[PDB]
Amino acid sequence: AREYPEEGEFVVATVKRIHNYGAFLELDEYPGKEAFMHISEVASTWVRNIRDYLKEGQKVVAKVIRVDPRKGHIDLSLRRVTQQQRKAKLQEFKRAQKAENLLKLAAEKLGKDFETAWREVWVPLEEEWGEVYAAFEDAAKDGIDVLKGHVPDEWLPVLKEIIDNYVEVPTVTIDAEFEITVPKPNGVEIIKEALIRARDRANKEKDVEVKFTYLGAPRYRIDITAPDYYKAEEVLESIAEEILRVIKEAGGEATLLRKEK
Repeated sequence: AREYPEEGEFVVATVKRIHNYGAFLELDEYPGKEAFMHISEVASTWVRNIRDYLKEGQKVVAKVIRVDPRKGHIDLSLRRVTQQQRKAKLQEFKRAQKAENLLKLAAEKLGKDFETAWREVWVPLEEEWGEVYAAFEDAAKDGIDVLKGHVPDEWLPVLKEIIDNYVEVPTVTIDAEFEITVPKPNGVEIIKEALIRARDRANKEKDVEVKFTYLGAPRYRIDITAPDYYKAEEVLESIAEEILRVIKEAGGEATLLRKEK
């Protein structure tokens, strides 16, 4: 967005130069702008050798204690940064970090310039959404189309490709419950056996997951998790017969619940 960090941001910076009184670091997320960190901010106790903390090229997440744009001076802090504070950022960095390697990986297949892209997407996105990666992610879930109109039509095709390959495959899920009853001194025994048989059986078709949660005789609810409703609805009907049949053979009556005709 604007040129310099915000009063208070937790930022990431490479240890450019360091000496007696402090360290000059370059903000890895603000092309070129360089900031300063006093020695009185390296630790919560006066330091003996700043060396024991900083080292040339070292990356770090600090807190913009005070800043003046008109001059280009950015004063940084290491003290005020609790473990949470830190990883909180180290995260979003690592995050947008990938969101980058993906956009860059987009200029290579679309055969364009880094800047001539980073200005037509990385910006439209990190503006419409708040985060590029998230947009890429949500594109991977809800479908590439979530980007149409928002970025050039000539992009999408390459993106879908990239996204799908490096990002991850989102999945659907559905609940359903049965009324399974088996009159016999070991009905449970089989019921369980029954579901467990059926379960482990379906669970094998990688990209599927079935889970039987008991919830009070004679109900048991199944939680199918395929990669898309098509699948899911079909995996339930599979576990339909599978159950009904098997408990019937053992003299029971298992039924699903949804018919309503």
